[PDB]
Amino acid sequence: ASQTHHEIEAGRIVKPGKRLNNKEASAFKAGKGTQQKKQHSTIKALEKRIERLGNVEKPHTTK
RNA sequence: GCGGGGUGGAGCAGUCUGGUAGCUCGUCGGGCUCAUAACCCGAAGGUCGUAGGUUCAAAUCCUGCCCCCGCAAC
RNA sequence: GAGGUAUG
RNA sequence: AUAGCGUGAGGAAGGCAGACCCAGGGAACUGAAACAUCUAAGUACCUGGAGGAAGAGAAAGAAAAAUCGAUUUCCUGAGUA
RNA sequence: AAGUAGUUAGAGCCCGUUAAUGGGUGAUAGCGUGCCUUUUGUAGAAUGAACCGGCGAGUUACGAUUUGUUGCAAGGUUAAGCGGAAAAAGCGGAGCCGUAGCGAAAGCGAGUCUGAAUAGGGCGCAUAAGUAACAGGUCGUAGACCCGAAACCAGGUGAUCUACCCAUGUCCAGGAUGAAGGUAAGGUAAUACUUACUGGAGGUCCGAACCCACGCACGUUGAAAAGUGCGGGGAUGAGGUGUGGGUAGCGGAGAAAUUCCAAUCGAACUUGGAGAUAGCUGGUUCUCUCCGAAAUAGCUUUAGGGCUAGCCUCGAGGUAAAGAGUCAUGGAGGUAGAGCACUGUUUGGACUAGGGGCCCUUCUCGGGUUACCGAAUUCAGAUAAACUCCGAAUGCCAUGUACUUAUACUCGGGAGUCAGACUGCGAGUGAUAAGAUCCGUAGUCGAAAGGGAAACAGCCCAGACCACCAGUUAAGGUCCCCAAAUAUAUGUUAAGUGGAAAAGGAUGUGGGGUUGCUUAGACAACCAGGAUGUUGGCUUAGAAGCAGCCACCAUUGAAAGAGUGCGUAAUAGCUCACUGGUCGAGUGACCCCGCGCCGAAAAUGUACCGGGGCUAAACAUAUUACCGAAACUGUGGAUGAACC
RNA sequence: UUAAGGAACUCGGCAAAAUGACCCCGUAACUUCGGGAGAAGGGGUGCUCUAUUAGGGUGCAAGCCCGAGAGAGCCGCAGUGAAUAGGCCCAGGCGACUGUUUAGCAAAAACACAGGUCUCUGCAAAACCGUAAGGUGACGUAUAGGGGCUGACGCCUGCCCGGUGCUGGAAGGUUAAGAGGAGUGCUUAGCUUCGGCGAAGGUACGAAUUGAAGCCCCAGUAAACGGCGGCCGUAACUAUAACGGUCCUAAGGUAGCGAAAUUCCUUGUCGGGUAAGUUCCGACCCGCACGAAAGGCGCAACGAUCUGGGCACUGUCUCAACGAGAGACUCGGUGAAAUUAUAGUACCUGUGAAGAUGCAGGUUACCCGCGACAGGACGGAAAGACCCCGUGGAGCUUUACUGCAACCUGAUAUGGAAUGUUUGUACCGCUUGUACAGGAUAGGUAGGAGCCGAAGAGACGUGUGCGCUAGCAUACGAGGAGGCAAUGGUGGGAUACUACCCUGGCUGUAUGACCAUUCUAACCCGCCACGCUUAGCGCGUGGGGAGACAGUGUCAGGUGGGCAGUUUGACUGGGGCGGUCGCCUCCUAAAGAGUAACGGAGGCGCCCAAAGGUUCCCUCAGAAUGGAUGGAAAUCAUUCGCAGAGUGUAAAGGCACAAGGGAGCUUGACUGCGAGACUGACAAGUCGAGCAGGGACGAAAGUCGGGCUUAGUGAUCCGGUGGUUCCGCAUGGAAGGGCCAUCGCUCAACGGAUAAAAGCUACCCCGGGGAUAACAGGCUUAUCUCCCCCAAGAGUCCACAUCGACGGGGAGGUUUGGCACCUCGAUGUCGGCUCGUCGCAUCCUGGGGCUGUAGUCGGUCCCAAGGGUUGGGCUGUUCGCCCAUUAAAGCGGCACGCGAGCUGGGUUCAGAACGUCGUGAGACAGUUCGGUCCCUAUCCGUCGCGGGCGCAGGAAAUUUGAGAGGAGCUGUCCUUAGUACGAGAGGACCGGGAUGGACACACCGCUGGUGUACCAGUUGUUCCGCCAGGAGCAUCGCUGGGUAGCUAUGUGUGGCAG
Ligand SMILES: [K+]
Ligand SMILES: [K+]
Ligand SMILES: [K+]
Ligand SMILES: [K+]
Ligand SMILES: [K+]
Ligand SMILES: [K+]
Ligand SMILES: [K+]
Ligand SMILES: [Mg+2]
Ligand SMILES: [Mg+2]
Ligand SMILES: [Mg+2]
Ligand SMILES: [Mg+2]
Ligand SMILES: [Mg+2]
Ligand SMILES: [Mg+2]
Ligand SMILES: [Mg+2]
Ligand SMILES: [Mg+2]
Ligand SMILES: [Mg+2]
Ligand SMILES: [Mg+2]
Ligand SMILES: [Mg+2]
Ligand SMILES: [Mg+2]
Ligand SMILES: [Mg+2]
Ligand SMILES: [Mg+2]
Ligand SMILES: [Mg+2]
Ligand SMILES: [Mg+2]
Ligand SMILES: [Mg+2]
Ligand SMILES: [Mg+2]
Ligand SMILES: [Mg+2]
Ligand SMILES: [Mg+2]
Ligand SMILES: [Mg+2]
Ligand SMILES: [Mg+2]
Ligand SMILES: [Mg+2]
Ligand SMILES: [Mg+2]
Ligand SMILES: [Mg+2]
Ligand SMILES: [Mg+2]
Ligand SMILES: [Mg+2]
Ligand SMILES: [Mg+2]
Ligand SMILES: [Mg+2]
Ligand SMILES: [Mg+2]
Ligand SMILES: [Mg+2]
Ligand SMILES: [Mg+2]
Ligand SMILES: [Mg+2]
Ligand SMILES: [Mg+2]
Ligand SMILES: [Mg+2]
Ligand SMILES: [Mg+2]
Ligand SMILES: [Mg+2]
Ligand SMILES: [Mg+2]
Ligand SMILES: [Mg+2]
Ligand SMILES: [Mg+2]
Ligand SMILES: [Mg+2]
Ligand SMILES: [Mg+2]
Ligand SMILES: [Mg+2]
Ligand SMILES: [Mg+2]
Ligand SMILES: [Mg+2]
Ligand SMILES: [Mg+2]
Ligand SMILES: [Mg+2]
Ligand SMILES: [Mg+2]
Ligand SMILES: [Mg+2]
Ligand SMILES: [Mg+2]
Ligand SMILES: [Mg+2]
Ligand SMILES: [Mg+2]
Ligand SMILES: [Mg+2]
Ligand SMILES: [Mg+2]
Ligand SMILES: [Mg+2]
Ligand SMILES: [Mg+2]
Ligand SMILES: [Mg+2]
Ligand SMILES: [Mg+2]
Ligand SMILES: [Mg+2]
Ligand SMILES: [Mg+2]
Ligand SMILES: [Mg+2]
Ligand SMILES: [Mg+2]
Ligand SMILES: [Mg+2]
Ligand SMILES: [Mg+2]
Ligand SMILES: [Mg+2]
Ligand SMILES: [Mg+2]
Ligand SMILES: [Mg+2]
Ligand SMILES: [Mg+2]
Ligand SMILES: [Mg+2]
Ligand SMILES: [Mg+2]
Ligand SMILES: [Mg+2]
Ligand SMILES: [Mg+2]
Ligand SMILES: [Mg+2]
Ligand SMILES: [Mg+2]
Repeated sequence: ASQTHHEIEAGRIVKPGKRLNNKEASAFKAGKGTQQKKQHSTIKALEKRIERLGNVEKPHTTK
């Protein structure tokens, strides 16, 4: 869920607000790209933590 | 576009592990009652969204489509 | 005789 | 009685040559084209002891059908095992 | 009068030399965007340098390998050490290399290992030159080419700044407010309680000194490495300050900000390990001569690094001369194209299993069936990177004795390269865009000067050893800038097209090809008629030549359509078609070719031929001269390889 | 200092102005009853006389100081006359407060605070520093001390203990070192024949059993970490749901508050305030995503806090003017710096590493300077801090990896004496022995035919014990000899009795473990008395206390970000996400081979004991009919049929004289190898006739070293297994190794870094790069804007007045984008201010054509760039909405013009906080508060001023005018004429004239401003010796005026007519 949350954030990082101007928005494209990168890094860190949880197996319900 | 799901009327399982249709509420009928409810007695109602596949056989395994709830996009 | 100890 | 205290006879204390050696303690940078075993390295550095040298040293040894005869240093063995 | 500052031509002026086709200056004319670095590419609006001078970067030891030289040669050589002048011999043969290899080894031995093998094959021998020393090249270990990190570790120095604290001192003008408490009067049964007075509390108020630092301005190569001025907060308290002291970096102090620990703090300063390491950038100093790349493959914790190969150079080899080019001949191959013989996509037609409906019915069983669809089947015709019955050119493999020509291969030493750029051709991605990107192919640049494209890496022509006040030529050009034709002949163009841009529009202009009418009279104008039954016949407020629907004939006449449009309630009127008179020669319709026009507009200043300016100095066709390069030649010099 | 206005400025009332002192009157909501409060709002202040004053202080008195009201007057614009000395009010958020904080960008809503709460701690406290001693704590003692959280006060603080931590438990499971030492190998004295067997001892390795804490487990615990849900339906209907059902939960958010320091949509809606309000106040509640000690809600006082409004005040502004002084300027003296390749350093257009002082072509331009401005020199400074890269670094975090301290725990040594429980082991005794069938309570082996017994048998009676609840044994009373077996049957087995056993159970002994209690002599005492000794250290002596515990050492397990060292991929039309990474097949791939891309399509990580080998045999798909279930299509007959089938599996190639299908026999799915080729960097992969060995099939020829072919896989290193005429560190062995065969890799990031590895950085750093991004430029032009072709149609009709579908073509280079070509040894960003300039695709004015143009007004289109093209509210804002005007309120280019010209609100520097995501460090084109914009102008250029020379003599004046700049705008009213036109409503063209706005120029006579060497008034104090008159300083002291000069807001004129 947090991973979806950071995906939403990352997609928003690079779409400028209505309040902005073209020329003004164009100046922070790169820093917003790096914010986006940081979000993606958070995502990959979450995936690593999920791996570190393990492949816990559902218990066996004998038929 | 990404997730959940689609199984009698409602909500939920059952799927992963192919042969098994289930729990609660409800519905219909007959009793009790002056009558309704509650209670007691029985019964019905699902081909598991859909079209095709695999299999001896599919709710169940594979594929495409169509719908609903969320989240995004817009 | 007094005092007390489900619905219409 | 010992502790302690006092007296006397000796002795030490400290320094250096930013060198050489003996011990105690002991890194990391680096290299491995990361890195942790490993390396760098028992190096640098601290400290203690010294002496003109120190250390080692007179086989509980090295070796092999043949024996050699205390230690040390050099050449080789060898960049071999 | 601009001009990488000179150069080449060159007057005039002035001097007189290492005397030699001399010196200094230079009006003027032509040409001309520094050096270095890194780059596909730099005048570069990329980097570096103020200038001048000095210093400042491949070295030494030891080892490996190879080349050359010398000595001995199946042998060669000594190391330490004795000796001795910090010598030279002599001694020293221990050891090292080579002479025999093969095998994991035992072991066998010109053979050996594998293997059952006597087979074959691997490695060797056959097929015999090494060794010691010197020098050159390179490699390795060492800082190893020079400079350069941020950081790490170890030993110490620092709390005279600053944080916190310890003890001891000291400072806070003046004013204001008026807590608790207390006393007295009133009040009460007694308390409450009220009023006054007293009192002097407070992280209290106001406000200087003191401390701080909120705002603004100025300063900002400052008066000052944090201040100045004007205002501002606290100012008896969690106060300010002095003196002396403590806490020390794997740490301490923190009313806590990553704050402070001597102008240094996400871990001080100094010294040492230490020339850390740096696949990174920068730099790396004299000359000429010969040859001369690459920006690719593959692998890579790899992508701006490296390694091997491909490409360069040097040397030596070997010959059944193997290279390159063309000719001939023989072959693989399935592209372009073409085709439909399969597979897909598809158009039209024939025809239909089947589905939907109207239904007749009816246990909706089966029919009437519907063009409402319709699997398929079949006929003709289209289409294809991942379709092919077919199938080239080229390119490739080879053969040859053909005919030219100059390499190719092998071994060894030494590298550098692994960012590539445009252009043309073929394909992708892309948008059939990009100076985009990615392959293939060839070329140029890179690493290439020169002539032409105005200027211009990458286009066109073409390859600079040197000199020459010689010649012929290429591309491109010949009126002037600007060298050479105001060239020759025939035509086109009228826009400055040339010297920009589309669909599309257009009686532009020229040339062809057709076709109709026509001196028994065309076209064009002018004039006259243009009728009638019926107003065709319905509708409507209208339709009555000319809203719509259908019907679309007849009469006379030279002609007239049951009328081509404007218009009306429809009339009406304007008019058309058609007819005749007048006139007197070409006239109207199409298709193609060429050259032009409109479409067509942008931002400092004409500004889309380099400019002037050209109507030929443009375009097409053909031709003849000339200019024009560092090309080629001529003349003379220097030089490399091969052969003489 | 300023006319008039007065916040229109602006991010914002920044700054400035205004207030200001003493006395008096008077003073609100609210309030924690202290305050608010100097609230606010207003008045008076001078001098003289009454006045040695009423009255006070002092004093023996004389005298000397303080000076209360009042009247009566005097003068000024003004009487704290100067200087010094609060601006106030309303509303709101936050934090209660005073205080502290990032020395040198942040003063705050952050820290602290008192207060609350949890928690721990019995004193040699806990916690901390340190190796330890020793100390703080504390010279204290649970009303004390440490840590965590919250943050005055008021009302309150809800549910959840499933997880995670913390506490406690104590039965079991798992769990070490150590203890134990069953056994196994090797060795060999002998035994054996070779092979081999093998005692003792030594040696290598070692199983059982034992073995703590922790963990698993159970309770509890939330002011501990933390968490606080969905779906369907339901009211007489319109909506919604008080109500019901059901899943999941550990439990599903209580109060209170709420577009919030939190609300995206969102400038939400409504209301208020304003002409106009993205801000503000109050309410609403779809709370994207409040919420109860990460505290909730509220709140007086406080605040250099943030926010909104108002009164006053003002040069903030409309829109600037004057004055003073300091620089600047000239003279004299003295005398740097950053920088610098050399320089004789123009403009346009273009080209060019795509933005030229220096190139080209044109145009301008005499030489040398001075003062001023800053467009450019991609100017200077600072080897970009953004971005990317580097197998670079530091700091931080954690359930990344590996470790370390520290603690907990156990064994063992220091370190011994008893007693006792509970198990264990061995021995003596005594009881124990039931499947079934069978007389019935059969343990086994053997003997066994007789055996026991009056010195006490069977049987009877009683109790006790067992137990299969049948009965067995055991003792006790009487009694006194009799019983049972053999035999038979039952059965695996026989009964009597005898012995040796086994299985348990009990007593007794003897050994040997664990645990507990006690003792005391080791050790310890941060207890006392004494002594050394003037000593709160130490040591000794005597008591007292703990005591085999503690502590220390060695070993071992656990916990362990408290501390440490490190890791945390590459390609990539920037990086990142997504995807991919190795092998096979096609297309691309351009007819040999090869050939790239984040180019288009698919597959693989197997299977088959027949799906192989051979020998023999035959041949498919599909259609046409004929036919019973049976049909579109099962199976059958005939015909057609080069393959339209199948080929284990993707595709390509190939195959019907099989490589496709059956059957038989079999295992060549063999061992050794292999001339030679393919491919190829290497590693490797591929094909291979044939030789030998020994076989299978077939009569034989001959074929067969897997499958029609092409994928089906992974190095070494290290281990394991089997085998071997190999080695075996003195010899014999052995261990250990080699050699051959084989095994163990989603080492799939597949030529594999290590056995073993994730993250934050907004506190950051270094080396590099325009090889690589963000701004700007350049190329392109899908898009964007603009223009047009066609013309169905709309428009009573009528395509083309005005629009114009389906489709089509272009221009431009303002948008979104693509490319990555200059610049990373610095090319500064949005918005605004100053200044503008250019284009035209013209907004207004001007001219005109068409009109579905009556007139007025208008629509559309052509020519035109001369001039003009507003001021405010909200927001940082461009944009946009609104108010009000205008003739009109143009679109765009210039590094979306302009930061060596200014601002610096926003943003993305460090602080802090909200909500949210994260265990966390931390982060968010989510928000909020707060926050350092350096430079002395060399050259060109620009604006002005001079010097030099020339202009064929040297001078003085006046001048033509090439050429060049400037200006160029426009409304309203009257009239024409209420004429034309119109049914009316309405209402012109053209023309004539008057008066204005904005703008420019000039000037100061007027209105005003300024006027620091003019005049006056006046305060305090010093001086001129005193009075008087004057002077100095106090912003020129303040104040009232004001000359010249300068000047606008004032006046004159202008753009007329052409
Ligand atoms: K000695
Ligand atoms: K051989
Ligand atoms: K210092
Ligand atoms: K709300
Ligand atoms: K400038
Ligand atoms: K840059
Ligand atoms: K500028
Ligand atoms: Mg089923
Ligand atoms: Mg009732
Ligand atoms: Mg390393
Ligand atoms: Mg320049
Ligand atoms: Mg420089
Ligand atoms: Mg120099
Ligand atoms: Mg010190
Ligand atoms: Mg105070
Ligand atoms: Mg105060
Ligand atoms: Mg001050
Ligand atoms: Mg104060
Ligand atoms: Mg002081
Ligand atoms: Mg001090
Ligand atoms: Mg911080
Ligand atoms: Mg070192
Ligand atoms: Mg260095
Ligand atoms: Mg050459
Ligand atoms: Mg083709
Ligand atoms: Mg093809
Ligand atoms: Mg390119
Ligand atoms: Mg090419
Ligand atoms: Mg190069
Ligand atoms: Mg050239
Ligand atoms: Mg040229
Ligand atoms: Mg060049
Ligand atoms: Mg040449
Ligand atoms: Mg010639
Ligand atoms: Mg000429
Ligand atoms: Mg030549
Ligand atoms: Mg004023
Ligand atoms: Mg005034
Ligand atoms: Mg305003
Ligand atoms: Mg404004
Ligand atoms: Mg202010
Ligand atoms: Mg505060
Ligand atoms: Mg500060
Ligand atoms: Mg500050
Ligand atoms: Mg507290
Ligand atoms: Mg202690
Ligand atoms: Mg707090
Ligand atoms: Mg526990
Ligand atoms: Mg604001
Ligand atoms: Mg709570
Ligand atoms: Mg304060
Ligand atoms: Mg000056
Ligand atoms: Mg740099
Ligand atoms: Mg760490
Ligand atoms: Mg390291
Ligand atoms: Mg990368
Ligand atoms: Mg090919
Ligand atoms: Mg041995
Ligand atoms: Mg790889
Ligand atoms: Mg922050
Ligand atoms: Mg850097
Ligand atoms: Mg670039
Ligand atoms: Mg760009
Ligand atoms: Mg640029
Ligand atoms: Mg520079
Ligand atoms: Mg610069
Ligand atoms: Mg126009
Ligand atoms: Mg605002
Ligand atoms: Mg505004
Ligand atoms: Mg700009
Ligand atoms: Mg700006
Ligand atoms: Mg500049
Ligand atoms: Mg700001
Ligand atoms: Mg932010
Ligand atoms: Mg801000
Ligand atoms: Mg200046
Ligand atoms: Mg100057
Ligand atoms: Mg005047
Ligand atoms: Mg005076
Ligand atoms: Mg006087
Ligand atoms: Mg004075």
